[PDB]
Amino acid sequence: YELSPQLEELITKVSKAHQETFPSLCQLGKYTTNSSADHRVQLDLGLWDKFSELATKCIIKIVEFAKRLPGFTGLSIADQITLLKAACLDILMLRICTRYTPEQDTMTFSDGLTLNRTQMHNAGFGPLTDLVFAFAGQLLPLEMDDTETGLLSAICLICGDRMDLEEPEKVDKLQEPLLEALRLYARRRRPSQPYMFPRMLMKITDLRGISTKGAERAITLKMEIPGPMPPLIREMLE
Ligand SMILES: O=C(O)c1ccc2cc(-c3ccc(O)c([C@]45C[C@H]6C[C@H](C[C@H](C6)C4)C5)c3)ccc2c1
Repeated sequence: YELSPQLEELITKVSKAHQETFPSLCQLGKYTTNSSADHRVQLDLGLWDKFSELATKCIIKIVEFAKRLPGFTGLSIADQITLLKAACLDILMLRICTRYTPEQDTMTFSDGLTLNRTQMHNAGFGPLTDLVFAFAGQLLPLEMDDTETGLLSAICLICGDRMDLEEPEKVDKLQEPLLEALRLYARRRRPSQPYMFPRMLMKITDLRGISTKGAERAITLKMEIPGPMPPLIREMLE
């Protein structure tokens, strides 16, 4: 016993918020491009234009997802912004990792655009490509479903340990039921895999590491593009 209708409602609210701001790989009509498909180059300007537009669109969806999380809009507008700026890269990574097709070694974006590893390199990832693909491959054995990805994204976002929070205690209190919800959900879905909940939480460390490497890549990439990065990407990286 000790089940809670409030905790069940939180699981569904978070899963739906994620699913409604992020299509599943199976619901997308994949399409390709022949742009710099067979050889790595410093930067393909055509691919960067399409990729950075897809990144802007996903940052907007991440903000929509956040505003749907119970209690998020109850935090001060400064803390809402602080939390989004701090976790957006972590969430973009979790999201693109669910869009990895190992057989074809491709990533699929929300309009269905499917890029191979060389194309992901040429679109802007550059020296970060292989690490991102390695991260996606190591997330695959966890076999997380949409609810679990949604809950883990909400846990990364609602984090009281981010710098410059006005009400970190309030953020910590809001994160507590998200952790309870993920543990309850994960254990009930796969009771024969009790290590799944701590494996998901331990992934946050490598997710932060790959986000730090993302920020490092934005520095060098800036020197390669002809103009400034899209404004919402700049909001994320400041
Ligand atoms: O359509 C989608 O469903 C979708 C999902 C996940 C995404 C994830 C990224 C995404 C994920 C991790 C990243 O490190 C980045 C970058 C960080 C900085 C340095 C590079 C150029 C840009 C600045 C973007 C790489 C973008 C980009 C676009 C994405 C689009």
